[PDB]
Amino acid sequence: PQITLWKRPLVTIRIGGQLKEALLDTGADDTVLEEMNLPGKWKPKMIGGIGGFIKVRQYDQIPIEICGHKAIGTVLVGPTPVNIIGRNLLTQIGCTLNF
Amino acid sequence: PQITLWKRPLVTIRIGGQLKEALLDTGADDTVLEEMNLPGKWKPKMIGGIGGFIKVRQYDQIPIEICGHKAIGTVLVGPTPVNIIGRNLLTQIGCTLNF
Ligand SMILES: CC[C@H](C)CN(C[C@@H](O)[C@H](Cc1ccccc1)NC(=O)O[C@H]1CO[C@H]2OCC[C@H]21)S(=O)(=O)c1ccc2c(c1)OCO2
Repeated sequence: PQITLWKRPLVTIRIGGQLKEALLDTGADDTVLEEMNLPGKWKPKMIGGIGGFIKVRQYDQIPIEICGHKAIGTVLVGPTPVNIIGRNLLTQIGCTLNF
Repeated sequence: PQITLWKRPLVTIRIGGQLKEALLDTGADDTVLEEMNLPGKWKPKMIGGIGGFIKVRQYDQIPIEICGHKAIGTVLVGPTPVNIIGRNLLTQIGCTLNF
């Protein structure tokens, strides 16, 4: 597909067995999802943005489907205001910026 | 160009006659640049990111050339971790996401 940027590039993703709306975010190195009680082992991490840092839980090798395209990789879970699909998964679903 | 996302999508911009490196950030509504001087009136504004809210200076109708493509629009100056080009200017240069 082609997604214009007149509005926030929000798409439907599936992780665990929840459907969520998430931003396709070229400015995000990593994928950061809103607080959810995901099973499995995790490691603590801090990530920084506008305003400062938040504490997140890093889970590895988590399958996520992004608009019907399969991906699997690291997801960070924490008190973000929005679900963010970062470059780690965007490359996996074949996503490019074009102008 | 077509820009893949295995690396951060950093580009050279020209603003106020100066060259800077900035991040094409589809997850950003607004364009936010690190502390710098720009001419003309600005107004105090606050914006929120992943880590909380910051104070910025809002400059309106500012020319910026992004990777050779002209935009003229709102630029926010403040304590962002990195220069970010957001959707207000990405739309002007005809940037879309494609997968
Ligand atoms: C360091 C470069 C960016 C500022 C990083 N941010 C991704 C942004 O796309 C972020 C994504 C975002 C979007 C909404 C809320 C919070 C975060 N947008 C953002 O802060 O935009 C602000 C400017 O425009 C405004 O519109 C949206 C918020 C404002 S981030 O969310 O803090 C972020 C995401 C994944 C990360 C990360 C930081 O560090 C490692 O992995």
